[PDB]
Amino acid sequence: PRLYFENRSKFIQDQKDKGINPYPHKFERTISIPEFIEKYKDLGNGEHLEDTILNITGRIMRVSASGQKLRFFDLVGDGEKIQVLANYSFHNHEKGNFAECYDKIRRGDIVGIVGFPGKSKKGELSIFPKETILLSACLHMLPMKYGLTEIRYRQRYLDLLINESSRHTFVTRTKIINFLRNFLNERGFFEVETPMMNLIAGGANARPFITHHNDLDLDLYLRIATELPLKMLIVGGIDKVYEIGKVFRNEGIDNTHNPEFTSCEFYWAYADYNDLIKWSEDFFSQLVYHLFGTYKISYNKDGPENQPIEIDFTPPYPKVSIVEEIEKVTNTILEQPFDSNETIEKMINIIKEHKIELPNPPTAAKLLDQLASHFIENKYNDKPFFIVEHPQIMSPLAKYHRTKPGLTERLEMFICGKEVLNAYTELNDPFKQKECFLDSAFCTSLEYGLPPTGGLGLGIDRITMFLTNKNSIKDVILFPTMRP
Amino acid sequence: PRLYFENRSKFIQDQKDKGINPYPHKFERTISIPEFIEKYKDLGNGEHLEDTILNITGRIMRVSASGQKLRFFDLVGDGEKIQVLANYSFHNHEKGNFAECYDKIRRGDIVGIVGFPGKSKKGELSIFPKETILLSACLHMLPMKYGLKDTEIRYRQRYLDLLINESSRHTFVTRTKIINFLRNFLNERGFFEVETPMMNLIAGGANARPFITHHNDLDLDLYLRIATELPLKMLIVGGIDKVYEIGKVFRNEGIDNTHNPEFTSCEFYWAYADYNDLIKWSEDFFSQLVYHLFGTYKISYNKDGPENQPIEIDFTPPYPKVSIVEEIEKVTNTILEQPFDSNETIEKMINIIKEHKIELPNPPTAAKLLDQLASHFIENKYNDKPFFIVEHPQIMSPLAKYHRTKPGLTERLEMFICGKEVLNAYTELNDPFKQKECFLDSAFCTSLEYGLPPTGGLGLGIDRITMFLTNKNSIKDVILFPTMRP
Ligand SMILES: C[C@H]1CCC[C@H](C[C@H]2Cc3cc(O)cc(O)c3C(=O)O2)O1
Ligand SMILES: C[C@H]1CCC[C@H](C[C@H]2Cc3cc(O)cc(O)c3C(=O)O2)O1
Ligand SMILES: N[C@@H](CCCC[NH3+])C(=O)O
Ligand SMILES: N[C@@H](CCCC[NH3+])C(=O)O
Repeated sequence: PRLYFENRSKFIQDQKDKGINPYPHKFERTISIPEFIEKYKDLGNGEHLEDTILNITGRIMRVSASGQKLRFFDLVGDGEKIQVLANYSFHNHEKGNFAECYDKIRRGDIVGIVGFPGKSKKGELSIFPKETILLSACLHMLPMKYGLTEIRYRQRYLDLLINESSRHTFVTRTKIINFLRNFLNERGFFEVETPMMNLIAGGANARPFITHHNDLDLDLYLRIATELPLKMLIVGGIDKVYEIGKVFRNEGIDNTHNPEFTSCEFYWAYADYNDLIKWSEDFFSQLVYHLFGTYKISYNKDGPENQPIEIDFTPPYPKVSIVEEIEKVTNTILEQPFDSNETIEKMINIIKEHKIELPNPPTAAKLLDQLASHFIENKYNDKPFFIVEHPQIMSPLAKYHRTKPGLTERLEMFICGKEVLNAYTELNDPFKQKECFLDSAFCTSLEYGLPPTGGLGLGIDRITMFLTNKNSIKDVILFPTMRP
Repeated sequence: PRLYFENRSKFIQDQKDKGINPYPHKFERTISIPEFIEKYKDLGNGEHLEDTILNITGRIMRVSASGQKLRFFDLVGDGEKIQVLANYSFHNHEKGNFAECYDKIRRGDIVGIVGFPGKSKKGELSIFPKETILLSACLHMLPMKYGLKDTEIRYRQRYLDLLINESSRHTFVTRTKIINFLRNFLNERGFFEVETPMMNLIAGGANARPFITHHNDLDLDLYLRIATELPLKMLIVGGIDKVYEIGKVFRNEGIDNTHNPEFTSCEFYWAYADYNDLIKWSEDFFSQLVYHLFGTYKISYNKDGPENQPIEIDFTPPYPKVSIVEEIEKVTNTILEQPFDSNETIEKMINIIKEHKIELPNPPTAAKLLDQLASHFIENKYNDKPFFIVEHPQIMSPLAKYHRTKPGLTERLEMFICGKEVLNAYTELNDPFKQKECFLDSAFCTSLEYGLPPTGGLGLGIDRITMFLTNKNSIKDVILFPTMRP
């Protein structure tokens, strides 16, 4: 263990003393492992192309029992593997002693090979080296397959080398974001970048990160959302605009919460709640189909040990009104204002009666949220669904519902009880922005005329979790935030 | 003045009291203004399509009347403009008094218009309103084009700059086109985009004061990344042989025409590539990028501002390479012997600075003295064409691999446009033993010990690049919301 590293450390030094460079600068390779497999997978068993010289690189992930002049290795690159069949007959003895050269090779070593393509008699696609150079050695002992804990998160490179599902998961993540970008781009949307650091931190309910700028001698807040600046751009005449980037929220960590996570928000001039619902249904249905050739996926809601559930992404999705639903599953009528002494105490009695835990503070919005979490947000697990028409007290930036007083034109989409999407008709009457009478800069922009707008936010990481069958957000983030 | 705002606000309340919503929820439009223009630009003079009804929205930018029966407006949307020609005879009198309705409209007002397309007698493409409704009023007096440029207003109220200045939209459209081109450029070449952490327990790899922040639940101080180099290399170790990231990095340093505390960088790492592959890539990219945008490899750039003479910048490859140490020796007619770390060579450089009246880097480390030299004697060598400064000394380049024939040096390359660095690339140091700073955190070092293949890496200053290709002299001009003092 500690000895292995010391030996390899010595070996590197010993090689240098012998004038050999264990870390050469440039090895010009002529073909990639995936390319190699594609161009030679259909060779006949035992067939050799001994005249076709190739330069190929990879990482040795398996060394076979040294035979009498016959050495076998597994070589991996870009998530694919071919066999290394070193044969004494084909060895270039000008470059060095056969057995001595390959006896040096250890598992994990990155090597560059000069050889020709062919299959073994058994029909295994292989590269036959005439020469093998060491490009970069592995000084530690790699875990065996199925051998790899918190190591996955702290040493992600080891996860990517050993666990095949790892590369697939993060490839899917990029495919997801790519798809999202093209989806918004194909429909006339314009991607921008707003500031990570601001004098204030809206628009969402979350404790911010605070940092300090030295030469300006200024205390800056890390953005918790992108909503405000993007809406100012709508005012600026960018009628379809969006941003895919990191946002920072200074709260608790768990399976669905990571301090910094990727979000996408777009704002869509002259669109509304109804446009937004249709968009959501269009996007998720098409996205899931694009990844799986079907609108149905399997997801292990209760973990890999328990039976998975099926999630049907076939549109349309159910819409559930938050207040009405709570009233219906409670046989109660929550009379407005929701923050009245009568209604608050009535919500509290529901929370005590049903054995639910009381929020703190016991504000109207907090109570409504807790009631929703218990009586609604798990109503459907077999398909996405929207909770809609949130009260204004929960939605300080959502435009008032056009027929339901006290409510707003807002929609959250849930997958297996987890919020992945938040959208509403943007409040654009500056007079109704009670806080403005938020950021001064934002408030002022409204006064110049925000047209009728629809805004939407996506939780990218959580969406990745569901489409990569993960129970934790740590599985869809390359370098999640870990306690040291 | 302020009386205008207060009157407008009062107007808003008065409309609310008379039973009308000055902020309606939804106006279902059927066509956009640019679509409108593209679909009827080839109409004939005086022609109408009076049975083709359209819903169209936009912002009123001009208001001219002619006898209380003809009202004229400029309607803009998506950076384009058409005329609004309101005629009493075409007006739908069931929706309200003609003169009254249009008397209420002010410059900046966003409106929804039900009407038909046509051209004026003079050939001005126009929407002919049968009905016009307020969607959202502008409560303030919108400045004219001379009320903005040039002030801080463009940087604090970017929305005003975007509405009134046509070039501003063009500028930020270009920025996005550039990032798109880069993403496609790398993606087409098999590169894999990823996201590495904004916050870490340490902050490498680069030479800059970091931002410091605190995580409350972990009870932990964290550093905003100054670069993305370390995590990406670790991913190379993970077998992601072509990886990259386009995002913000944070450097707590000084603010000027080429420095913003947060800025957008692109760093990629390319397994089994080296210094020469990097030079080729840089040349392929900038030439193709420039040509993609301009159909030519040559562009004009106002180095001294729009008031003074512009210069031409030829992005036709190849570009000049200049060895930093050898070049400094030539121009100063001195011989900087190694190690550069030595007191003797430090004394030489300090004297050259004294002799030439260059500001001393406090503190004057060898690396900073070298940089200050190259800055004063080399970095402005070429302005009419981009060029590389190469083969930086190892003491300037702790993560760059050593030069394979020139001792003390490394296989590194910085590219310059008008004396401003836009690119920093080099062959990566992959021998854990030669990274004596390991014997950056232990996470990165441990990873090198698992075998980093020979690799080339490169970093792009996206903002600065956007500056030169949008003809701007300040980075504040290519950032939507630049960092300002409150
Ligand atoms: C941008 C928003 C829209 C609603 C869904 C989703 C919620 C968001 C909240 C959130 C808070 C937090 O502290 C940590 C996190 O990882 C998340 C997240 O992933 O998802 O993204
Ligand atoms: C990623 C790097 C590679 C080299 C060029 C360029 C340099 C980088 C340095 C830098 C430092 C700083 O404090 C503020 C800034 O705005 C920049 C910048 O734009 O450019 O980008
Ligand atoms: N910024 C919101 C998402 C957009 C909601 C619609 N303006 C959030 O972080 O939840
Ligand atoms: N991290 C470097 C760019 C990459 C250099 C090559 N590894 C910088 O901030 O300039």
